[PDB]
Amino acid sequence: MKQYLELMQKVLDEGTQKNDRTGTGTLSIFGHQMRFNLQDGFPLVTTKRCHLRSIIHELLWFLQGDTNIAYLHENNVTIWDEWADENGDLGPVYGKQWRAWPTPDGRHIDQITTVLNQLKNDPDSRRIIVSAWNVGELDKMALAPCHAFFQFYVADGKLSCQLYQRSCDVFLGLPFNIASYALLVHMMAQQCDLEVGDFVWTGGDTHLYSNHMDQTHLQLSREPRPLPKLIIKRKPESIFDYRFEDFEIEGYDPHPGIKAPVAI
Amino acid sequence: MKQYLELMQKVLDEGTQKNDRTGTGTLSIFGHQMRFNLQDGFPLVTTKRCHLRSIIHELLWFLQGDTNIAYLHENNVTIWDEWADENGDLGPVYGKQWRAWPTPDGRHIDQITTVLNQLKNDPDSRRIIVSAWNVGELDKMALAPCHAFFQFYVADGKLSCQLYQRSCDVFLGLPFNIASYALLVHMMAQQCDLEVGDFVWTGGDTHLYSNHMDQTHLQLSREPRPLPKLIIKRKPESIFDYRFEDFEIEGYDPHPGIKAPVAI
Ligand SMILES: C[C@H]1O[C@@H](n2ccc(=O)[nH]c2=O)C[C@@H]1O
Ligand SMILES: C[C@H]1O[C@@H](n2ccc(=O)[nH]c2=O)C[C@@H]1O
Repeated sequence: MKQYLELMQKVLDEGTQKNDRTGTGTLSIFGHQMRFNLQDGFPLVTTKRCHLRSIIHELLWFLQGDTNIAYLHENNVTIWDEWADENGDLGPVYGKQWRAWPTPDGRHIDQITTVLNQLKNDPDSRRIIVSAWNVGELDKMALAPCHAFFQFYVADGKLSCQLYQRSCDVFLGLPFNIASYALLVHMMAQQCDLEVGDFVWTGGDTHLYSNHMDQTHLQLSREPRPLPKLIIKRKPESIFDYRFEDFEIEGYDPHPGIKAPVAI
Repeated sequence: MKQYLELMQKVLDEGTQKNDRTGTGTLSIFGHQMRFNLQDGFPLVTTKRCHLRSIIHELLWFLQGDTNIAYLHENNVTIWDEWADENGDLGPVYGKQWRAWPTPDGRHIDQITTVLNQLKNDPDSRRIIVSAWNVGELDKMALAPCHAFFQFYVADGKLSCQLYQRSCDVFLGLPFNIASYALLVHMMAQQCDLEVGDFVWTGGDTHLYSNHMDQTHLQLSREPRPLPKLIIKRKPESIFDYRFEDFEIEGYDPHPGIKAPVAI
């Protein structure tokens, strides 16, 4: 995508040499924002082939409030293996905070039903936010939330959403984070009978690992391809009743996939 | 300021007509980001005179973890009167979340000392965040946090900071929110022996009230003036030991102040 290749370029020209946790060097910038009008097509990077089936399964797993790897394993989605313990537990990460934020007085707040309530009954609200940055539970999580906070917005029958991402690997992680959230805006919108608007991505420490330079130069050689179209084949009775098979991506013709190795 | 007058202009040309809580119309945009290099001068709007003494007193009140209006009243700072109850309580708003975030298991987390710890002992961290969006305490607060979340960043001896603001009145509220946070970056930096970097402002629903149009047209007539210089006269033994008198703004020559009325 134009906006993503423009960000790759900006990290190469402007990033400072910053290191990662006792490891790999990165070229890093702080504070970046991009906008994707979801009416123009689904924001899946076409300059390298991306596989959406793990993205869909991870999103539907978050909406169930699930913190264990079992569901993902039943579908042979293995993206969280690296963080899970011996029982498949990841601690109170995303799904638990989205669906059951624990209060000091023993309540569990379902921020996803709150947000639907607000989009339907109070759409002009400037408080339509779900947060996964629960400070009192960060020590028990396998990793602190990268996509920590997001806000919905409704104007002229269109639902927009801004994601704050505290940390971002532009090569490996970001194409996956944009598709996952753009998919959530389409599901939210379908349920509130609203059209899709913008997905605004805001990042904090936005970086490229040093051992992904050959791959970032190769991808910047490629011309972007027309963006695909997401079709949802069914309208579920609620946001918690979607299935893997309900989604189809139409017209996706990417360039070949590029591998990116990681240090250990 | 150039970046602020450019945002005022963008809300007038691009904002949609959106209403406020059972009230006033607004022209509104969603998702905006501005950058202020704090080495170029202190980001206090010069196209209208702004009074910094309430800003300083409110910031030092937040750092004490104070949720009652008494301190502000002792200094005849009256900006929070509208929200306080009969005893001067505002509920668990900002200061309480910054200094004593309550956990489910009875702890109180001091996010401001955590952040100093990280800037000194682990400055390359991508997790140096303080959050005031405590979902389980939002019902007891006088108002939900507008400046909800912020992240620090260190690269090349320079401390930067990004603020996420869910809601923003561009005329009345934003010049005050930029100065308050730019002042916190200078205090943090002094305490960690780092230089100042950038203040990146990110907003969510960024708006102009309809009954501030004459005033926004008047301010856009004015040419910006050279930015002032903040001098801190003393280095306190910690971030909690600053006093009103430690700060001076040097070289501030604004245009006259403009009044902005509010509906009730
Ligand atoms: C932890 C490293 O992986 C990155 N990362 C992790 C999770 C995610 O959703 N997106 C992302 O980009 C952040 C940092 O570069
Ligand atoms: C509640 C109204 O006042 C605005 N507001 C409030 C507090 C603050 O720090 N900044 C700000 O701009 C948000 C919205 O426009």
